[PDB]
Amino acid sequence: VSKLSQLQTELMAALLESGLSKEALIQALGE
Amino acid sequence: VSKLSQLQTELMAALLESGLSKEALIQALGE
Amino acid sequence: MVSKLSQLQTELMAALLESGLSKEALIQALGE
Amino acid sequence: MVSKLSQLQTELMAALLESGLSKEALIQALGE
Repeated sequence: VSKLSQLQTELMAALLESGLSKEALIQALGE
Repeated sequence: VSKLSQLQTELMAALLESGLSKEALIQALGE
Repeated sequence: MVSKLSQLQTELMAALLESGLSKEALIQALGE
Repeated sequence: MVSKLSQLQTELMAALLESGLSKEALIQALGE
């Protein structure tokens, strides 16, 4: 999880910065 | 956005499959 | 034999390539 | 000059490398 957790976290941050919408997030939460 | 949207979507899907938690998602929603 | 981390790496690279990642970027990465 | 897509590509590659992406994986990607 270290490397995995770090990858997930940095990916999420980049995604948000790229403009990932609240709608995408909400959809993700429903999965 | 095509390529960008497609990248975001596929990245999210992979993230979820890797075990991205509800807690991470919720944190993301608060940003 | 394939961990969650490896699988995520694989999928991420695939998505990167599809998005148009260039050979140059790949070359630079190799130089790291 | 750097689009959101390019920037995301850059950050994703950086994160991939940090996670331990191998040279072999990079070689294979180049062969695509």
